[PDB]
Amino acid sequence: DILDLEELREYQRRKRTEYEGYLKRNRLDMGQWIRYAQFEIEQHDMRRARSIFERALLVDSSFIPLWIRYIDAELKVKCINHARNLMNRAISTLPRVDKLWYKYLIVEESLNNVEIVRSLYTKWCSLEPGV
RNA sequence: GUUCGCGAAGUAACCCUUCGUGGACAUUUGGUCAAUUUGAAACAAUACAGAGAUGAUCAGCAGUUCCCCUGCAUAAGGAUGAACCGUUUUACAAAGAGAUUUA
Ligand SMILES: [Mg+2]
Ligand SMILES: [Mg+2]
Ligand SMILES: [Mg+2]
Repeated sequence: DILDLEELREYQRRKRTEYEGYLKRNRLDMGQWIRYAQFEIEQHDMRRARSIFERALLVDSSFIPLWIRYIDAELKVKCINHARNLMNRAISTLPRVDKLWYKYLIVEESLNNVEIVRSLYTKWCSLEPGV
């Protein structure tokens, strides 16, 4: 299969042309955006992955699992701060959904960092969310 | 080059000519751009074939696209214009049962 950089290169170009064709015809079919992001991670190239998600959000922001996976895409590379900024834009974009708040929480508990989860629940309570 | 005027010389008798000088008249074009190979036409020819819905042979309208072509066109054609026909795993839990480890 692959020999050197140049063969990997053509194996990328071919995929990108193909997929972004299939995204070019359907702006929808979110699973396609997901899968294509996943490929983009397996190429160990993040920057493109970040973009590809961002665009995937500008298509639809009300589909959470793309939020989530665009978190875990930042964490599984063991880079946190992006998985923070993403969370500020997330809960601020969707206060009414729970899974964002809970996930940002757990991210701050497995880091043990309390000052956050204090101030955090201070907000997430202060909005009269529910029981 | 014209004209007004002055001075000088000559002709002269207030002029005809020549020289010098003052003044006025007339007053800023064009370039996005160099002259054939190396700052960009597109077809044709060769080879490979040789027309969507079906079991098969055809009429067709659409729909999406960071594809357009012909047409004056908001008409209508261009294979129903072409491309589409593919790759596909996580909001994830609850109850029960066996093996392993530990307070
Ligand atoms: Mg037509
Ligand atoms: Mg036909
Ligand atoms: Mg058509």
